[PDB]
Amino acid sequence: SGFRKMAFPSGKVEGCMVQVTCGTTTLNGLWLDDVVYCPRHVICTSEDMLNPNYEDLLIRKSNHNFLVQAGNVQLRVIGHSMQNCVLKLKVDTANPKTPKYKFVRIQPGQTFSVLACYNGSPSGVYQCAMRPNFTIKGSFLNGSCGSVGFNIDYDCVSFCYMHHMELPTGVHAGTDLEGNFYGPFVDRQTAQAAGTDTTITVNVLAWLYAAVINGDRWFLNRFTTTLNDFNLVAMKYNYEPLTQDHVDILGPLSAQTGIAVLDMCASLKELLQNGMNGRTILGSALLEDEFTPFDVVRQCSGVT
Amino acid sequence: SGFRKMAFPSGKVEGCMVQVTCGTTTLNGLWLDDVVYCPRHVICTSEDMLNPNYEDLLIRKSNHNFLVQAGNVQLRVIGHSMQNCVLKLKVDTANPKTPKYKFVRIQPGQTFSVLACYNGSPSGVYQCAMRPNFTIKGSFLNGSCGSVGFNIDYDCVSFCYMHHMELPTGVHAGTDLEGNFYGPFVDRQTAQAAGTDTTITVNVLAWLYAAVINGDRWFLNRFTTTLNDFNLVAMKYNYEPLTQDHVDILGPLSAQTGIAVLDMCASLKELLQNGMNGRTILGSALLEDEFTPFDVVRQCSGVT
Ligand SMILES: COC(=O)c1ccc(S(N)(=O)=O)cc1
Ligand SMILES: COC(=O)c1ccc(S(N)(=O)=O)cc1
Repeated sequence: SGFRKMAFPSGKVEGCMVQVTCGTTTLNGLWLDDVVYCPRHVICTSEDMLNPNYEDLLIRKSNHNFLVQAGNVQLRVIGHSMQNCVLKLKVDTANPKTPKYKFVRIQPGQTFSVLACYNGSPSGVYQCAMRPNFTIKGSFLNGSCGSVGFNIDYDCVSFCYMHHMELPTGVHAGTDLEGNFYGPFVDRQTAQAAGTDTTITVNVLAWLYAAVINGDRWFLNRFTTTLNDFNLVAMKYNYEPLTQDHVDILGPLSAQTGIAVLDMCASLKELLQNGMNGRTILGSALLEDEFTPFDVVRQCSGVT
Repeated sequence: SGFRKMAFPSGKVEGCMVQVTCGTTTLNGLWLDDVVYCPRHVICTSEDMLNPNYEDLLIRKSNHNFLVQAGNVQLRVIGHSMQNCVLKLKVDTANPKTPKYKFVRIQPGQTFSVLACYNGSPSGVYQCAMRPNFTIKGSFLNGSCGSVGFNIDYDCVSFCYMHHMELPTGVHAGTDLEGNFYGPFVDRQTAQAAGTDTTITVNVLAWLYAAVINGDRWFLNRFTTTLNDFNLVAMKYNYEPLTQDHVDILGPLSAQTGIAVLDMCASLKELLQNGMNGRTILGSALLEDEFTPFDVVRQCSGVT
């Protein structure tokens, strides 16, 4: 019992973290096999950052200009290329700690673990969600760029995020490991406003199921609702519309708890309309939306 | 920028996690050098658990009755002893992944990372606090016992917690790595009520500093207070009394932010008396008390 914002164990990812220095800029790189992946803004000089021409900047750069340090051993760089907003640095040595991995571009509302790193050294791990507006609410200081988001399925690390920038509003933007930004964000120092940060309805509902399972039931009501009635309320409260796919994904929590998805929807509706009235749910005074149905099932069943 | 409930990277601890089976009971063990540490309740049969005589139960047990599995390789057990509520199993092989470590018994209000494990396999990592009542609010299913709490200082893992039991109220109790319970808890299936769960005042104040640093300032007021005036308010709201030691420990946050500790105290007092009025602080609708001053400094400076 008990429910926690849990991250994946970070060990498999810790052994992939390196430091990349180009000129005077140091950030984090991810070493998988004989490739080190990092943000292409490593080639930027603080003054290039207004509108960098990365193609023009990269012409000036040779294999030997990319200093790759894995702990206190230097990697020989034998090739470099730009794929979208990441650099791939071919090194002469395959990372001996390369776990089984995949690159996956995640959907908004999906959750992952961030290993926040500085100079290729891990500082901490936390659980995040890709916000509906393709930002994440992270914890990233100067030098944290190249820190990666991942999921683990038994022994396979799915890399989904590389950290690139902080928006003027102090939310975070980044790419998948093919270097495509989540959202409309570009790797340049300019006005980038995020869109409306909507609540991930299916994740709130999953977290309400997690609460019921863990004994927090005060919010279960005598009401039900329909997908259309519910979504009228979602719309008003900047909640993502709920689909039958969402309902289906909640099926195992529904089944375990014997609370119909639409009944739980009706409990959420009352919570949105009436607030918490100074009560808490799983020690939170607001509706948590950074647990997926899969996260609830995983944590409420002991998957390793 | 951004502030997250961050855990230590868990890799150093992942390589210490083993499975311990005695009879039909399996739980987690911690392998450091040639010793595996686990809860002594591994020797209990579901029926011993009402009032086990661990000395009498342990007489029936031989080195070969303790099955220690590290991944899918078995460790030879060459000695066993009970220290308080843990078993130490001497094995014939030193863990080759033994990090630098210490056993430390933490103070209430102190924070640590839990690597939650099942059958010696890590499932997740989260950040906890030793509550003032010597419980932790964890996430532990059947088979999670022997999961450990730790801090990391550069390269040295300080082990502070081994998980032992869930109280009837679904909070968690456990020992240090010398097998002494935090609090008055015993490893037996009986009525164990925790005391009053007070709020860790110094940690709330640290988190208010973290908020100001990160741009969340709405709660900064025109008031100050005294240690004695403040503690009158703390007492009423089941907040731990604040001492000059607490004030001293907040000194660097005071200095960085230029907000006197007692002024921040006066902001907290108003928050306790007036509530949040539906506002949030670092995305929380209640006062967070599971960041220490050291955690705020660490996260707000990039320590690895
Ligand atoms: C490569 O440069 C960038 O990608 C970048 C973007 C945004 C900002 S910020 N915090 O001024 O908005 C700073 C740097
Ligand atoms: C070794 O046995 C125990 O330490 C123990 C303590 C408490 C409980 S519980 N959840 O019934 O209160 C169950 C088992």
